[PDB]
Amino acid sequence: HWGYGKHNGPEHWHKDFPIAKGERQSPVDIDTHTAKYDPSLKPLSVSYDQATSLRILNNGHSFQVTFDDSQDKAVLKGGPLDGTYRLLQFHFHWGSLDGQGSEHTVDKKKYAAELHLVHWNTKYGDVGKAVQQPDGLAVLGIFLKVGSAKPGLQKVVDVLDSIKTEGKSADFTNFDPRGLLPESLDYWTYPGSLTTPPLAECVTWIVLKEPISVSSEQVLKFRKLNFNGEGEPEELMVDNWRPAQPLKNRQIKASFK
Ligand SMILES: Cc1cc(NC(=O)Nc2cc(S(N)(=O)=O)cc([N+](=O)[O-])c2O)ccc1F
Ligand SMILES: [Zn+2]
Repeated sequence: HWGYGKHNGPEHWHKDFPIAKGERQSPVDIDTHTAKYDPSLKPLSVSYDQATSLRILNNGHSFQVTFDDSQDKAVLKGGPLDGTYRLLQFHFHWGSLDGQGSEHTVDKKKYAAELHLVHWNTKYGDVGKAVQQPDGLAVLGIFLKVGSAKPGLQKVVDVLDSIKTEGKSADFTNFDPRGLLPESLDYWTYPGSLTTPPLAECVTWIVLKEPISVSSEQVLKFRKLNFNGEGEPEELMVDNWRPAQPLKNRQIKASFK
């Protein structure tokens, strides 16, 4: 089906998923001079000390680490959110060159990659119900810039050889997602959508201001993954990002002056 290619990429998605042309699509460009400081926003509360990672898998568009979401073990709350959201998975978007790869942009600046931690609202009981609701999901977005290595990322980097091709997975227990956070939790927030099909408009986006640094050797290993399955022609998994969409009738809010 869909992908990031010339013949099946984001400009084609509306044919199968007409909400692609909807009123609250993501990602967007964050224009820092038009964002509104909102003093009523609360600090984010990230409680990941009890997180239980399970598996790591190549799904043909990205790779994801999945977590046990059967209890409140790793939760996100506060900020613009009402209620408790459980961590389900995280994944990345990255580019073929260091000057591209993020989905959100800041004053039109692209970062080398973007990390998405996907959480769902526990009032809805299961994630399938949550994606049907306007406040069903909260995705925490973190920008990656190339510089010094991020020690907390290396354990992800070292297992990617074992999930090179579409459909491969591997046990990936005891991974602590706190190692992927920047120092500051200052953020922008806006109502948006999933950035992959089905592009459901169910996401409160929380995009952190401070990027994390990763080394050139770390991001190079992202670029060695494959879109294709084993035994097919090799296409490198790169540029798996959706370009910015129209903001339309939305306000981006900032948690900081
Ligand atoms: C109908 C339905 C869809 C989903 N899909 C989903 O949650 N996440 C997902 C999100 C993004 S993103 N960029 O929107 O956060 C990127 C990737 N990916 O690229 O692998 C993902 O696999 C989950 C439950 C559900 F019932
Ligand atoms: Zn994503």
